[PDB]
Amino acid sequence: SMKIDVVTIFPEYLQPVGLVDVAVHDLRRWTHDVHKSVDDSPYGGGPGMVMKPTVWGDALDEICTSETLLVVPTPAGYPFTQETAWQWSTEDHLVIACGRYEGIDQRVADDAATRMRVREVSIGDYVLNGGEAAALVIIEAVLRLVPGVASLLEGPSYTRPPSWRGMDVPPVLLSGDHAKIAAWRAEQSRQRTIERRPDLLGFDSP
Amino acid sequence: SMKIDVVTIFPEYLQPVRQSLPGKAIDAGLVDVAVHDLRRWTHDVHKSVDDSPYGGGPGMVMKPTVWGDALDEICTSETLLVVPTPAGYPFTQETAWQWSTEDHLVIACGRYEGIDQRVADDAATRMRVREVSIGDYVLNGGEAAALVIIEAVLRLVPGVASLLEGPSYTRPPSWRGMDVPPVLLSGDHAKIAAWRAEQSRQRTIERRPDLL
Ligand SMILES: Nc1cc(-c2ccc3ccn(Cc4ccc(CN5CCCCC5)cc4)c3c2)n[nH]1
Ligand SMILES: Nc1cc(-c2ccc3ccn(Cc4ccc(CN5CCCCC5)cc4)c3c2)n[nH]1
Repeated sequence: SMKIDVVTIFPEYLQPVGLVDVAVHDLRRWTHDVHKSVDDSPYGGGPGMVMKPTVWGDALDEICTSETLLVVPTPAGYPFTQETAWQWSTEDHLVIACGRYEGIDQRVADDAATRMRVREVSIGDYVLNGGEAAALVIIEAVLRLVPGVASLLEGPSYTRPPSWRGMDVPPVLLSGDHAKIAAWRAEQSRQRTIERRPDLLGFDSP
Repeated sequence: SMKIDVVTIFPEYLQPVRQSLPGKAIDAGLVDVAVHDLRRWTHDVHKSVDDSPYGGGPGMVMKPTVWGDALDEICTSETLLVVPTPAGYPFTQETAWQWSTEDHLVIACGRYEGIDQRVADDAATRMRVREVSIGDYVLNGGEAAALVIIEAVLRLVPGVASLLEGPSYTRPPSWRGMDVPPVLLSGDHAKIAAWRAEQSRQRTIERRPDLL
């Protein structure tokens, strides 16, 4: 049993989303002007626009409680990893605040943290157009761990036919020897890990 | 100009990002994103795309025969074939920049427990293949990764660094007892730049020490 509220200026984006309820809210619902303005130019200068804290404050006041875990996707966040997904999988209430433009006024998260637990997180070292794709990633990774639903890369998998275009499934996998298969898979995992993610085994990255 | 083809058993998953393309980029022939249902290339009445893994284990593996036909039809020799996987090379902003100059990306989205390895191995004998991961967590399939990759790449296509970025602020100058840092209102633009650099350094130390 988990409730996830997603707040966004693009609710349509979240369409790809009884053990869990997922609600999507249009941030602009909490505006008061006819222009429904949620952004403004940054103090101190710079390109693009920043989301005003006022509208966010009103939205989160309505949706959050002191028990809420507020998740704020940002390229400057703490890394979201499998460990994080396991941790959040046992939470009662996630609220995901999706930014657009060049991000959200820092006081939204700072103020919220006086009232609830707040987690500014990055899903990877690349820049998205906004938090919505990150919300989908976080929701996917967490929900598959929810009850009722390691440091190595997985090796290759195969299925029928045993030969295809002159490419054979590795013979050990057809041998029925559970121990030999286990050993081979363990070796494949470690070789793939040293090739693709040597950092996971404590070596320098390329 | 770039064409992106996405192959998936859940084509509706990619409907958001297709819609989110500005008409001007499409009209200019700058970008085209097409989404294909993998089951179009199935061989049997049951439209089977998955089968049990050799060597045993849980879950199912996607059939090479179906994928082989799909990629045969969709790919050319100039294609960059992108295969999301939790066991992939890391997709980063450097990767996004590189792929932003490609003419044709094909993204093969797996489900179940992944795709028979011979699909990528065979494809790699006549095109460039990139098995990539978007982060150290496990998704249910490649579609969310495709969304991420498409967004990260396309925002680098015109008209479609070492440290973490610091905090941003806008009006009002005071909100819930919190003032915007006075330096940002100082009109001392060299000082502002130095303040922002220190915020960046501090945030990187706190959140991502690995980057230093
Ligand atoms: N892991 C991850 C999370 C996100 C994410 C999350 C939320 C929002 C809200 C808006 N954006 C787009 C954006 C954010 C910041 C900038 C400023 N920028 C700093 C980095 C270099 C370029 C200049 C520009 C555009 C977001 C991006 N991307 N990747
Ligand atoms: N960066 C990233 C990309 C993906 C991604 C991409 C494509 C597919 C296709 C299917 N899945 C789901 C899946 C794959 C493998 C396993 C088994 N595996 C063995 C032990 C270790 C834990 C997992 C389980 C489920 C995919 C997942 N997730 N995260």
